[PDB]
Amino acid sequence: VMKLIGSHASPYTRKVRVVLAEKKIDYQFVLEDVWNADTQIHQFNPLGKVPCLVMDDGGALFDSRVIAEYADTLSPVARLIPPSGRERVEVRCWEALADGLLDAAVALRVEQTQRTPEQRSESWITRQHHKIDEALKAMSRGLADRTWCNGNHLTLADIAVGCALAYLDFRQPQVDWREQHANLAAFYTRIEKRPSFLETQPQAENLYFQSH
Amino acid sequence: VMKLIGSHASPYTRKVRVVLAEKKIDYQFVLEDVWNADTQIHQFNPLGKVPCLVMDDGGALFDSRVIAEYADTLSPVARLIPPSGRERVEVRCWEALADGLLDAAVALRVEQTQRTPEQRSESWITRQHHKIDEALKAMSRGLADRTWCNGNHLTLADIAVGCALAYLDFRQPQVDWREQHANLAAFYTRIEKRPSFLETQP
Ligand SMILES: N[C@@H](CCC(=O)N[C@@H](CS)C(=O)NCC(=O)O)C(=O)O
Ligand SMILES: N[C@@H](CCC(=O)N[C@@H](CS)C(=O)NCC(=O)O)C(=O)O
Repeated sequence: VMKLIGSHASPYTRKVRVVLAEKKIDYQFVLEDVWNADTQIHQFNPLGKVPCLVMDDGGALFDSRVIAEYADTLSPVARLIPPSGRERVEVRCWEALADGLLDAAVALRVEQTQRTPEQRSESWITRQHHKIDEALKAMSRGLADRTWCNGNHLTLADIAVGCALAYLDFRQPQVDWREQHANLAAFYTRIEKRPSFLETQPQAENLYFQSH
Repeated sequence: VMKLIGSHASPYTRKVRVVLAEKKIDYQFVLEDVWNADTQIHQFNPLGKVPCLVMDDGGALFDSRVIAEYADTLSPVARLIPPSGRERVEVRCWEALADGLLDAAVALRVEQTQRTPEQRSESWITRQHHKIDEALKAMSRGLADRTWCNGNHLTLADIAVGCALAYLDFRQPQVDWREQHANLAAFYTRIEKRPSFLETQP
């Protein structure tokens, strides 16, 4: 059984976990804190980042885009990445847009946890918030009046966007993306109820589902 | 004619330019300084980053991985990304490894240019250097005694690795990766002679 190294908070890890659930691929979720000085992540991912997927023979796969792509090939349940042409490139670009929103939001989390108050840069903070604001505008423009980001069914584009919006709710709740973008609010209401999203909420890090 | 927005220094841009040269795809290179406060990059890329490809219809594509993949489908010259199977995943992972080395090296550049001396973190700098060191080790182990990263022909894996090693020469010239990794030194001596690399130096 493959092992996915990650954390409950990590939105790149969540993207992979959602893909694995949609694809009905069995895996073992292995919790790791990459920010701990005693982390073992570099024994598996040379970049020291999560998610990292480890196979039965010890082979390791990264990053989240590579893992998600690989996972779509492992099962016939759903087709999360179109095989070719225009729809595929669109789905890949949507994933990059969502991942870039995540890159900016995660940069903000790093500015909080990895810098002392005296080291923090207001210009860097502004820059990342500008990226989030503009990424949200593009997501709203791209989705328009449609049910899904691309074509007529859930793809990796929707999964990625869903994880990004959820990550804003979790770490950046002051960004009122729902008020700014009605179509994203509606989109998220539709995607958040999927079992794959319900089972992978970052808020599950607080151990709530271990209570009797 | 498609426009590629980027800079000469940007290694993610260079990866795309080498791909476009290898695919013999015609394009116009448009220079932009994304770090400048008055940059216009957000008109085309919501993420405010380069590279960004603007097609004839006005459609914008990003990031470098997406652009490289799209470019491979546009032209029948070379086969940079395998169609399926183990070979494709291997090539995608090689690109991620090289892009991750870039991410760390670019973070080190950003630490110096976007932060004042009082804002810089030595623990963060150490962390990014550790990633570069470990990425180089993984690239050396992955390549072993082979000529190409994957299969027996030029792929996006070779291109991405070449761009990463060259970016270390450019911005981290004190990192003596050749001494530590003879196979990467030999690899780079081969790849830097390709016209695609010769014409895209930072
Ligand atoms: N490009 C990566 C990004 C992964 C990433 O930055 N993950 C964070 C945790 S959410 C991390 O492991 N950072 C640790 C570090 O950079 O040292 C992906 O898409 O998987
Ligand atoms: N994931 C992107 C990274 C691109 C990137 O971060 N490029 C740098 C220039 S080398 C940039 O535009 N940084 C500007 C910013 O983050 O504001 C890719 O692979 O193309």
